[PDB]
Parts: sequence; structure tokens; C-alpha cells
Amino acid sequence: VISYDNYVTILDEETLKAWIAKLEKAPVFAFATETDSLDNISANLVGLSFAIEPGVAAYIPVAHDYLDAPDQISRERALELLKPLLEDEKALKVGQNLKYDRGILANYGIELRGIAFDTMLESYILNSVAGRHDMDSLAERWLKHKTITFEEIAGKGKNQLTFNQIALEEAGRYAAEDADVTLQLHLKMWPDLQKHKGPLNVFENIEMPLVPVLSRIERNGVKIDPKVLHNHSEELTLRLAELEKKAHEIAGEEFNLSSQLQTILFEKQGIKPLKTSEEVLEELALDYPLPKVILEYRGLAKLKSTYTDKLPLMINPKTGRVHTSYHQAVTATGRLSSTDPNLQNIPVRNEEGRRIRQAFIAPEDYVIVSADYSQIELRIMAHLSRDKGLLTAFAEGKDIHRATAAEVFGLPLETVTSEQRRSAKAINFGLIYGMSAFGLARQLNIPRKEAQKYMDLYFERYPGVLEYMERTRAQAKEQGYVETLDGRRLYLPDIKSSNGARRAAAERAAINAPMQGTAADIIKRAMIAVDAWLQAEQPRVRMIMQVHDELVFEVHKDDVDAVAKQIHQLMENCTRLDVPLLVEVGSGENWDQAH
DNA sequence: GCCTCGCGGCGGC
DNA sequence: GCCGCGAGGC
Ligand SMILES: [Zn+2]
Repeated sequence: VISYDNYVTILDEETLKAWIAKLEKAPVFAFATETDSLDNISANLVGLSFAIEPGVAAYIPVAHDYLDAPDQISRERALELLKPLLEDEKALKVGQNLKYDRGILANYGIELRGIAFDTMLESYILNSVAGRHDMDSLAERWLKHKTITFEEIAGKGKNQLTFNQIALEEAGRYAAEDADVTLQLHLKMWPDLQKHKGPLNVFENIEMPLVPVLSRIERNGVKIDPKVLHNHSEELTLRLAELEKKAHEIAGEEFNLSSQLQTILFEKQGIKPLKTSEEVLEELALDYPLPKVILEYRGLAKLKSTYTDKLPLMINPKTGRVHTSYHQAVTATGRLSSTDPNLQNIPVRNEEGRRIRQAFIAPEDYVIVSADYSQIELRIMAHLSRDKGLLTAFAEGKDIHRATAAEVFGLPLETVTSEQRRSAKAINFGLIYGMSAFGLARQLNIPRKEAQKYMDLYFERYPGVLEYMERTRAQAKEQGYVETLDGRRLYLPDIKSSNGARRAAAERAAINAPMQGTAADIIKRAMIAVDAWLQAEQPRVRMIMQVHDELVFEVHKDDVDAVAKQIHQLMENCTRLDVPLLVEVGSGENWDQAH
């Protein structure tokens, strides 16, 4: 197993100073933080652990307070001896999700500075789709070492012990083993990473410097107005009733129900539909009423609970603000998923979604400033296909949907019917998602091979797009992956799936990911760029959220004119300067007003 | 306290 | 590409 004889628990200053001297001369050192809660802003540090060499790791208890607990170094002293090591940029620390550890250390006025290697990210940059990137999983994968899962030394459920209650030597067993494994994992992964500059560059210059900016954004969080949501909740209740009523105008009783089960699904028999919702029961049809009205219902109920009713319950008591959680190593293409307030999931073009964005308030004398990337994936696609047509559309500011419509439908720009710009929009966005022709016919759902004819007309006027496409489908099967403009690799194991039906999903994915991924890398770079500028100049502005391509700030009303200008300089410049970039900036007293 | 289906999650303690 | 939480039958 692992226990009390491996790692040392440091309960006295003399030993601690000895360990600091060796940390001062180590090339890189690991390190962990042990707390009494996962809330990075309300958690109290309970102990730390460091490992300098496989097997050589120790635990330092500072705040264990159970019945009759042994005397320990105080948190204050342990930290004042550890602080200069912790803030020394020349001291390269290694850890598993060092964003947490940065936040906790930030709570004591300590700015963690040697954030050199984060194992969870090395895993993610090594292979995005390889599997779960949590340490227990990396331990079985990279080292076949079954670790001590947290649940063992703390218990499960309600009477789960928090770390400070857990006995000094058991705590030590987990925390020091953690520190040690983290280091061994770094020792396996960093070599492989160094192999080939694509991935290594993303790690070195996007992924790792982003970690402390993500701890800043979460700890800033957002200010929300619980009143506005409550009004929209009463209203959402009302609206559900109609659906309930409108839903029932298309049928039925009977009911016991609602809500799912055999009750709504019953009608798949007599309300003659083809035959687990959102999904199946393709109403992709105008009528039948049942798989249409109950979808309008599920959607607003969702909206109601998930946002309108949960957002008021998530205000942090210490800050009076909501702190969304950004997960850096979870999506397959390189994007950031926000959870708890999952900003990505609030509907952009919907009337009930525009109310939610109104709840996000700018504090007194501050306004919300939004900076969004103007359809960057199409500008990225334009850059990946070397198609002079698309390049020029963007060069002289032509609305690409209308210019594309003028070429595809062979007609003068000035007279483009809006009826044609829509058909041009569908195709254009289609190619970004690697839309398999029928995809167009089902998105712009009403034509058949007319879409096929459309694709022909677009590729004849824009050959570069399918040049791009074939080249990508090629390197996809060939190498087993596709890379973004900087080197991020999506590994596609099923591109060669021996006609495994949706092997073609990997083909789609192959054309999709380079665009999604380069956009993602571009935003991360912009984030790093802006944050840097904030840490140096410290203007009255805080970066409060990031979602889908826009970055939301909270700039002081007086300073907005220069700040919106700086964002405009930073973002479309020290980012992917080889793509033609446009960032739209808005200001309003709330997120939607700034949109 | 128990089972199955449907939507939103995956790190850190 | 696999796990969880929450609702409805019960
Ligand atoms: Zn930890």
C-alpha cells in the first residue's frame, strides 16, 4: 500500500527550514495543498505536501483540529517560512491542478509563482481523448499505481470528514503519496511531451501560463441580481402553464405525470410518429404537436431550474458574488467548459435567454464590457483554405454571408435578397461543422439534392475550402490526428474505424476540430495577453467571465473609453496575428445590454 | 429504499 | 467516449 514510513509529516520549524533549504536548491519541486473545502475562495488551508524525489515526500500538518490532535506548526509560521520559496519564480513547482493550489495560497496573500508543470494538463496536451485526466486515473494509466482515493481517508456521504478532522498520519499518507505520484507522473509525461514541438508549444505557451489567469477569473466571479431572476421565474411558471395548455391543445389526457415515461411516449403509438428526448421522435416536422410543445416545455423548465432558480442559490457568502467553474482539461477540441453557472449553455438568440443575461449586473460605477470574436471560425477557415475569394471578402469588410450569397447565387451584392443570405449562412456554418451535405438539407430543412447543387456551386467558386477539406481528411487517416494552427493535436482513433458506421463522425471531427481548436487557442492567448496587461498596469477593470469567443470585463465607467481600446489592441493582435481579426466591444450596465 | 430514462458532468478537497 | 442527479414510476 503506502503509509506512515514513506513520507514525513513536518511538525516543527527546524525540520521545515531544513526542507526549505533543499527546496531552494532543487531544479523543480512538486507540491500540494490540503484544505477544508473545495470552495477555492472559502477554503482554509489544513496542510501542504512536497516531494523532491520518488519516495521522498513529506506532509506538514498546520490546522488539524480533532479531539486531542497533536501539536503542529501554526499555519502562519509554516507559511512565512514557505512563502519566499512559494513566491520564487525560479522555484519550478509541479502539481495536479495547480489552479486550486494558487487560489488557496492567494487567500493568505501568497502569489504562487513557479507554476511550471501541471500534470493534469500534461495529460490533456498529451492526449485529449485519452481518458479522464484526474490523478487517480493518471496513476493507473501512467504508473499502474492504485492511489488512495480521497473517499477512503475521509469517508463518503454526509458524515464525510473534512481534512482537518482526519488523523495526522492518515492525512499524511494521502497527501504525501499525492505529491510523490504527481512527481513520478511528471517524470513520465514531460519527456514524451518534449518530443515534438506542436503539443509542447501549446503546453509551454498557452496551457500553462493560462492556469493562474483561470484562478483569477473564478475568484473574481460575477455579480448577479437575484431580483430579476425571481420575476422571470414567476413568468416562467406562467409560460409553462400555456405549454401545458398548448401541449394539451394537441391532446389527450390521461395523467398521472408529467413532467418522463410511458405517459408522453404512450402517444408515439396513436400520434403516429416514427420510433428519450431532445433526441428521437423527429418532429423535425412542423406539427406533430406532442414532440414539439413538450420540447418547448422541457426547455423552459430546464432554463427555470438550472438558471433562474439555481443562480440565486449560488451567491458566495464571502463575496456576495457567483463564482463559475472553468475546467481547463475537459473538452476534446481545446475549449473551456464553464460549469455550475454554465455560461456556454445559456441561449444566445432566444428571448428567454436574453433575460438571463440581464441578471448579470455590473457593480456601482462599473459597466460590463464585452469583447467578442467576430465569427472567427470562418475567418480561421478562410485562413486554412488559402481561398483568395474568402480572404478578400474579409479584406474589404464584406458581410461574408452576403458576399458568399452573391458568388454562389451569381448576383450583384447590392441586390442580395435576405432570402439568399440565409441559404448562404446555412452552407457557410455547415462547412465549419464539417456538415455532411444532408446536414444542410436537414438544417435548412426543406430541400433535397438542391443542397448538393449548392455545395457544388460553393466549392466551384471556393475550391480552397475542399482543398483544405481533402488534405485534412487525408492527414486524419494517415497520422491518426489533426493539428490546429499552433500545434494542438486532436487524436482521431476511429477515422480508420473499419466501416464502423459513424467512423464518418471522425471525418467530420477531423475537419471540425482544426477550426474549433484554433479558435480556442486564439481566445486563450487573448486571455493571457489581457491578464498580463492587467497585472502590470492594474486599471480599474476585472475579467469576470469567458464564454464561446467573448471575454466579459467589468471596467469602471470613467475609464471605459481607454480600456475598450486596450482590449481592442491586445486581443486582435498579440494573439494569432496571421488571421484577419475583428473584435466587437460593447458596454452596458449588464451582460445583455453590453451584447 | 429501489429502478429506468432523460440532461448536464468530467479537475481540486 | 462513461458517470451522476434528479424525476416518475413505484
Ligand atoms: Zn489535491
